[PDB]
Amino acid sequence: PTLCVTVSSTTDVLIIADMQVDFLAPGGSLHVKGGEALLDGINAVSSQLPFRYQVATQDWHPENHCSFVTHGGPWPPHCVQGSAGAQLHAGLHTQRINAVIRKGVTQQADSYSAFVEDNGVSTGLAGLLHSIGARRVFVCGVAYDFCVFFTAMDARKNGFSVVLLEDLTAAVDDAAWSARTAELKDAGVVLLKSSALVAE
Amino acid sequence: TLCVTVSSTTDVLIIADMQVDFLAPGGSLHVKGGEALLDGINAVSSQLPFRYQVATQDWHPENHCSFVTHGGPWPPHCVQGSAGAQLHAGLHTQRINAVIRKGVTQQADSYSAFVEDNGVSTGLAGLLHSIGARRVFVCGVAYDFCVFFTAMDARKNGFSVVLLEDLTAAVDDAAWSARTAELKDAGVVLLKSSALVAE
Ligand SMILES: O=C(O)c1cccnc1
Ligand SMILES: O=C(O)c1cccnc1
Ligand SMILES: [Cl-]
Ligand SMILES: [Zn+2]
Ligand SMILES: [Zn+2]
Repeated sequence: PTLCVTVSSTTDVLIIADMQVDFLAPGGSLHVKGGEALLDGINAVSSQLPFRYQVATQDWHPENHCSFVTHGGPWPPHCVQGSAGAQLHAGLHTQRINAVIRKGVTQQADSYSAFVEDNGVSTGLAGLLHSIGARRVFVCGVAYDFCVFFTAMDARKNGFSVVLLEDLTAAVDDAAWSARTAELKDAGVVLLKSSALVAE
Repeated sequence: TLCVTVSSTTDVLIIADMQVDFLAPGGSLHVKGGEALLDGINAVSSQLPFRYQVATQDWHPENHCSFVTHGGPWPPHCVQGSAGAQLHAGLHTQRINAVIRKGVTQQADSYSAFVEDNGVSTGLAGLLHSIGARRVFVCGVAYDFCVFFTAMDARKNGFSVVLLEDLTAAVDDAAWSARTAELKDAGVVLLKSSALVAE
C-alpha cells in the first residue's frame, strides 16, 4: 500500500470501545450513526491479526446515574446495568477478547475513559496492560468524540503509543471531528486506516 | 463468632467461572451443587462494598488441548462464543467491574485466573495491584481446579486470600481433603460468607 504497520504478539494491544446495543442498534437510546457498519471491519481486525491482548469496553450505568437527563445530565438513559441495551452487540465477535472492562459504574460520576472511573480511581486497565508488556495500543469503536477520544488520550497519559484505527470509529457529533482530531494529533496519537496493518 | 470486615479500598472479590456449562442442565461439564451457589454470590456481590469485583470465564477454542477429543481430561466445554461459555443468566453482573477470560489459546490450559499453563499472564495480577487490592475473596467453581489455583496464584503474587468455602462446589468431592490442606498452609483463610460485614 502506502505504509505497513506490523502487529506484534508481544507488544501490541487492541481496545474495542463501547460496541454495545444502545449505541449501535436502530432502536436504542444513544444510536451512533454508522455504528453497526464498523462491526464488519472490527471483527476482521480482532480476527486476523495477532495482538498480544484484546480488551472490549462497556458503558455500564446504574438506573439513576448522574449523566441522565432525568438527573440533570446530557444524555438519555443508556447502558443501564443488565439492561439489553448495555449488552455487547450480537454482531461483535468476542472470541479473541481477553477482557471486558466496565466504566461509569458509580451513580455520582461519569467516565468516558477506559482507564479512570470514579474521579481519581483507576479501572486497573493501565496497570494490567503495562503488567503484560504492552507498549503500543490500537483503538477502534465508539464514540469517536467520547470513549475513543478519552481512552486514547489517557493511554498517552499513561505512557503507551497510541494508534487510532481511523476507519473503524464513529461519532455522536460530526461537528466535533475537527476539534477532536487536532487534539489527538497534537497529543501525539497517530491516526491510521486499518488496511495498513499486517501480522508478524 | 469471628468476623471479617470488607474494605472499599483494599478488598476485591473474584467470582470463578459461573458459566452455563458448569452450572446449567444440559451443560457439558456439570459441577454438582454449582447452581445452588447463585443465591449467596449474588448476596455477597450486592451487599458488600468491595473495591472491585471480577468474573472469570473459561474461554476455550473448539479444538482445545484440554478436551478429551484432543487427548485432554474434559468434554468439550466453554467454547468461545457458545451458549455454554456464557456466564449463567442468574448471576447478577451489576457490580462486576471486569470480566477476565482464560484458557484462551489452543496449545495451553489455565485453571488459574492469573497465569496460563505456559507462564503467560492474564493481566489479572497487574489489574488488582493497579487498583490497590491487598486481599482477594474467592468464590465459585471449581473448588478443586479454578478456585484452588487462583487462590494459590493470588498467594504467589502477594495478596491475602479469603476463600468463601460455602460459595464453592467441586467437580470431585473426594479431592476436597487434599486441596484444603494445601490451601491451609498456603496461608489461605477459609471462611463462611456470613462472616463478612461492611464498614
Ligand atoms: O462513548 C462514550 O464514552 C459515551 C457516550 C455517551 C454516553 N456514554 C458513554
Ligand atoms: O475449574 C475449572 O476452571 C475448569 C475445570 C475443568 C475444565 N475447565 C476449567
Ligand atoms: Cl511498525
Ligand atoms: Zn454513558
Ligand atoms: Zn477448561
